[PDB]
Amino acid sequence: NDQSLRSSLLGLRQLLRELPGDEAPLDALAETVLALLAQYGSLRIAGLYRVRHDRTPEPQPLATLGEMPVLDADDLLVRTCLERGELVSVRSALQVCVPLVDTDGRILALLAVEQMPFFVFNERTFSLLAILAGHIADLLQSDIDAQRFSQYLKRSLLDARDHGLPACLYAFELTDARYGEEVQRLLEGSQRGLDVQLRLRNDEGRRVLLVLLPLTSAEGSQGYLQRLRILFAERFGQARELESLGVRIRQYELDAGNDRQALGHFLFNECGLNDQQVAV
Amino acid sequence: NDQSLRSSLLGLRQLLRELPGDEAPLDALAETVLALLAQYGSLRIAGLYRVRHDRTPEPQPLATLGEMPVLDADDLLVRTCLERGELVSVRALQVCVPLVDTDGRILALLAVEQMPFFVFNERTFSLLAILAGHIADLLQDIDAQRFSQYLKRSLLDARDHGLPACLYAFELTDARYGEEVQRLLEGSQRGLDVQLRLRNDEGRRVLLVLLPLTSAEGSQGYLQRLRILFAERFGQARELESLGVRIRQYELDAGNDRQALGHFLFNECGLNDQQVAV
Amino acid sequence: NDQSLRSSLLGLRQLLRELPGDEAPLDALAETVLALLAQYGSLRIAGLYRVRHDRTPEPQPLATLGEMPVLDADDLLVRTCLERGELVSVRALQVCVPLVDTDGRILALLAVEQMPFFVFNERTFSLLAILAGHIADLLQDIDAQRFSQYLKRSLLDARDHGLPACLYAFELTDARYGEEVQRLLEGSQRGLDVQLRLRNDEGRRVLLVLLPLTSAEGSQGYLQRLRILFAERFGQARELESLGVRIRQYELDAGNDRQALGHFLFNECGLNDQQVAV
Amino acid sequence: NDQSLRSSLLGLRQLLRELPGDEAPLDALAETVLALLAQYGSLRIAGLYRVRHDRTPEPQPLATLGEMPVLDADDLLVRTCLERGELVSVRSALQVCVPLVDTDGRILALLAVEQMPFFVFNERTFSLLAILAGHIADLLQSDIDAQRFSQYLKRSLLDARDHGLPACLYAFELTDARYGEEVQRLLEGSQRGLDVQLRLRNDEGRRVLLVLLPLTSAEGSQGYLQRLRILFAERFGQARELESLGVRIRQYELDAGNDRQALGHFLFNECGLNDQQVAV
Ligand SMILES: [Mg+2]
Ligand SMILES: [Mg+2]
Ligand SMILES: [Mg+2]
Ligand SMILES: [Mg+2]
Ligand SMILES: [Mg+2]
Ligand SMILES: [Mg+2]
Ligand SMILES: [Mg+2]
Ligand SMILES: [Mg+2]
Ligand SMILES: [Mg+2]
Ligand SMILES: [Mg+2]
Ligand SMILES: [Mg+2]
Ligand SMILES: [Mg+2]
Ligand SMILES: [Mg+2]
Ligand SMILES: [Mg+2]
Ligand SMILES: [Mg+2]
Ligand SMILES: [Mg+2]
Ligand SMILES: [Mg+2]
Ligand SMILES: [Mg+2]
Ligand SMILES: [Mg+2]
Ligand SMILES: [Mg+2]
Ligand SMILES: [Mg+2]
Ligand SMILES: [Mg+2]
Ligand SMILES: [Mg+2]
Ligand SMILES: [Mg+2]
Ligand SMILES: [Mg+2]
Ligand SMILES: [Mg+2]
Ligand SMILES: [Mg+2]
Ligand SMILES: [Mg+2]
Ligand SMILES: [Mg+2]
Ligand SMILES: [Mg+2]
Ligand SMILES: [Mg+2]
Ligand SMILES: [Mg+2]
Ligand SMILES: [Mg+2]
Ligand SMILES: [Mg+2]
Ligand SMILES: [Mg+2]
Ligand SMILES: [Mg+2]
Ligand SMILES: [Mg+2]
Ligand SMILES: [Mg+2]
Ligand SMILES: [Mg+2]
Ligand SMILES: [Mg+2]
Repeated sequence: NDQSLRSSLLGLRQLLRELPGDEAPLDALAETVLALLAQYGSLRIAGLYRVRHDRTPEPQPLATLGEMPVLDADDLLVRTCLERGELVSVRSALQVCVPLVDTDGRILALLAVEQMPFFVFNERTFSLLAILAGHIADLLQSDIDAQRFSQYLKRSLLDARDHGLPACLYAFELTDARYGEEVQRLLEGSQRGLDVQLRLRNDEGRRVLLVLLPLTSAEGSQGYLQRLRILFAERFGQARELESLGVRIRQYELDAGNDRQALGHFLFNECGLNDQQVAV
Repeated sequence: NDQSLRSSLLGLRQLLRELPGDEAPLDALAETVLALLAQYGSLRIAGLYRVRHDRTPEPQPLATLGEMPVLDADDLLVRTCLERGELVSVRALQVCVPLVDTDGRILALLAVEQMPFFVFNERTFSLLAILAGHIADLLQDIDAQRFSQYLKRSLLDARDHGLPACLYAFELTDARYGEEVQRLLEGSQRGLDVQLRLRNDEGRRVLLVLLPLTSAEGSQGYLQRLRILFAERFGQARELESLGVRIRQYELDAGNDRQALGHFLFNECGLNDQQVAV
Repeated sequence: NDQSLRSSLLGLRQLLRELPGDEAPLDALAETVLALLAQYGSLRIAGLYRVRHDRTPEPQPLATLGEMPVLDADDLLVRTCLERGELVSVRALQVCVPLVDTDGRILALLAVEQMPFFVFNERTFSLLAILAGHIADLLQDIDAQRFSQYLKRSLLDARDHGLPACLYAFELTDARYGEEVQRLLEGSQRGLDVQLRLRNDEGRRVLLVLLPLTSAEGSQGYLQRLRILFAERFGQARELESLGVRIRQYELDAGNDRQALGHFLFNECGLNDQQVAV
Repeated sequence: NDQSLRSSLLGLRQLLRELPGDEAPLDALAETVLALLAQYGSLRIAGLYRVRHDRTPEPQPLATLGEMPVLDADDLLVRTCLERGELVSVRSALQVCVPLVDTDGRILALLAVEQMPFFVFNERTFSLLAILAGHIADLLQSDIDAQRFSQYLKRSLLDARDHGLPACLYAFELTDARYGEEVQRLLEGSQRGLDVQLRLRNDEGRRVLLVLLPLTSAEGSQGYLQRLRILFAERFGQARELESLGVRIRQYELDAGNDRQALGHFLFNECGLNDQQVAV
């Protein structure tokens, strides 16, 4: 399936890591950020603007696309976007404004779109742009904590709503104290891409590894479980399966149909975790 | 300073490194590869097709976008494309973009049935072809051969598309530091950078470092990283020249005369054509 | 676990790296070289002499310890020493120790007029010769040749003196990680360790790493450093085998049969005798 | 001249840097430390012992040489050595005891010598052993501060007394504000081996670089100044000398004849520094 989004973010994540510490990342990566948003939105004319502490934009663009006019801070789209911290569209001398907002609610920057074609001017594309902008904002703010894990969860919740993209959450319960340490080792070993992991003990005292796969469909997670069973068979041979080593696999999909209510049930009732271990 | 292409390729390289080795890369990444091309061309209807060893396309698509009609392998645009190993446009389909590596093997075919008028131009065709060519390379003396293939790619990017690359040649003249300094230099490598260790005709260590999709100016980040790594090992006070490091730079751009690069590598750096192909 | 010899050589290597290139190394370090030998033999009266291209010693000493008498080049101990290229003792002088590199070129001569009875034995002669041989090397395909010279040294240390060395062969089987992992492995190199990048007969990256004056057991520090560097890049969770790294170990000791090392390099590692000499 | 001592310490310094952080350095390098002391003292029978917080030795040796007898904590040499923190000799069932003592006065370890030959049983060799033991103790305690610099100075003072080895102290005064920044850059560049450097401003407001060459004779420093003039001619050509760029070279030798009294005069009166900049 189409993993261009994860791929784009992994690539950008690598770029950020290669940055010389001299210069704010928003400034260094401005043109790249705008280009990525333009690629995802099929944008024709747009600008990328720093947003100040007072939630107003700096009108001198960090980067522009096409013949972008001077930014008008009185524009209704600009004002509604920055006041509410949400994507806004005419669906104003602009067509859509997308804020780059981190999970703490802080607006780092603003994408103002002057022109984008009718065939991408819709809630599906708007959602993609919003997801990409929020994930970029998260990356810009970055330099196994339960605290951090909870933030990644929050982002995936934001991703999942509306025309938004789902995420998958695995809970590997190590019910057999004999093969517990071993199996946990295999599991952490298998992190790849954007996987995020957290080690906990459930209410039975058993080791539980939570694995969040952001921006991952059911099809994408089925594949994840298969890479896993592959590795399992690499250390332990084909004879034995994960389930034979006392591993209980629980799965929850973050999608449009559910939200924080169902996420808590899964974690606190099905997984035997508590509100103090993971913050929903 | 727009690094989106480099960033897209870096993401792809990571997806590749971390897939199970049971599925051929083209097949596992098809939908992803088509999505990326579609973004670069604002494509609306298109298909991605495997090309066989004999420059014929398999009929059944690896991925499609929009209501893509059945591919007609006898299509004028298709045949001319696969015959030339090059992007062809109508200046039934609108554009064909082959995915061809630096050796000329066609891995796949992008068949475009519909894209908007406002992107139906050479600047856009250029981008599609560059992206296609770098994807093909990702999907495809061993070390010297690899380096020369990548060098060839950057020569294409530059002459065919006006996209820059930067080549550094580091000569290490002090045998007392050469080994260690060489390894430090190598540690400066960014994601898509490629490098080659050599001995020149004076017996000296030479490191060639190619920065694709990078201008002489935009390679200042690379150099800064390099000066940081050195300063960590030897202190911020010690100069690279005191360690016997000579630095030479060569920017790849459509501008150079066609003998310059050969002059730089063979005549200035004292290398030969069993070490690097130009 | 006594690393004093390695530490003495490391200090010498640094003195060398940081002298101005106007003075020949033997001459600038003479007093230092004699002091070190004198320590290893509890020498009381001795001289250090340059040996000419024709295996004759220059009469005037580079350095002396105690009331060293004029050197008689016709001295039985001197001639036999320089003729053999080996340490000779009286079992006018007591011991002659040549400084000879792995190619058999005699750089210098240690002439001992007096040392105590309690150190006049093979165990001591052994140490003097090992020290002398490693100093000579410091004072003296280019990379493959260098590596094979060092390999030869460690074979001498082991067979002539019962001093251990350890050889690791790392084969990188996953092309997706090979380049990066190779560089990480190379970063594990300690002061006097020597290493060589190769491609085996299956086309795979191979890193050979020699740890002189190091036992299989005492090479655990090296491995630990290696596992720390990997854990920094890939996390403490990721296994080297998951990155396609195969590790083989070969301990150099007087014990192996004389065909083992050749079997290990050529037959097990798939290398050839243009890549490594055994 | 004979730089075996500096060489030994540079080598040991490199060994310590190669150590995996897992294990106290005294424990990891014990055999090497004992071997180095044995090499410098021509020792025949000896042991290396940890010294505890209470200034008593742990009788189980970290390392031994020859047929070393059990350590007797009642031995007069052992007791006098540890009580005074100084080398002691019969010049007791032992012949000499050398404490490994850092500049803060802390005894890390003890070298007990059962047998060493008459031809090294003398104050010259005793001094060498003491210097080596103190320098090793300093290295064991290590993980441009004026505070650190002052410690290095103190060690060289300790080194210089009695049958001890001298050190040289350079003070490069940059009298010409035109070529000041440039020349200072060259000077810091030239640190090699055990050089220790400190940047200060003197009482005229001029940049002054202090350079301490530990365990360095006058002959050894003459060579240092020549490496320097060589580098100077590398950046600035042969035409101009250091002195033409406003560099005033002051020199003081730490030797047996002087001590802290003369060191202060040089620093505070000839160099125009003060007691607050460097602590003598
Ligand atoms: Mg993109
Ligand atoms: Mg107004
Ligand atoms: Mg409008
Ligand atoms: Mg619980
Ligand atoms: Mg659901
Ligand atoms: Mg770029
Ligand atoms: Mg990508
Ligand atoms: Mg396959
Ligand atoms: Mg096909
Ligand atoms: Mg499809
Ligand atoms: Mg190397
Ligand atoms: Mg590099
Ligand atoms: Mg790197
Ligand atoms: Mg570019
Ligand atoms: Mg770049
Ligand atoms: Mg950069
Ligand atoms: Mg760099
Ligand atoms: Mg720079
Ligand atoms: Mg060119
Ligand atoms: Mg070639
Ligand atoms: Mg050793
Ligand atoms: Mg030494
Ligand atoms: Mg010379
Ligand atoms: Mg001579
Ligand atoms: Mg002499
Ligand atoms: Mg490399
Ligand atoms: Mg290594
Ligand atoms: Mg290293
Ligand atoms: Mg050894
Ligand atoms: Mg060792
Ligand atoms: Mg070690
Ligand atoms: Mg290591
Ligand atoms: Mg280990
Ligand atoms: Mg052997
Ligand atoms: Mg060879
Ligand atoms: Mg020694
Ligand atoms: Mg008592
Ligand atoms: Mg006694
Ligand atoms: Mg002052
Ligand atoms: Mg004096």
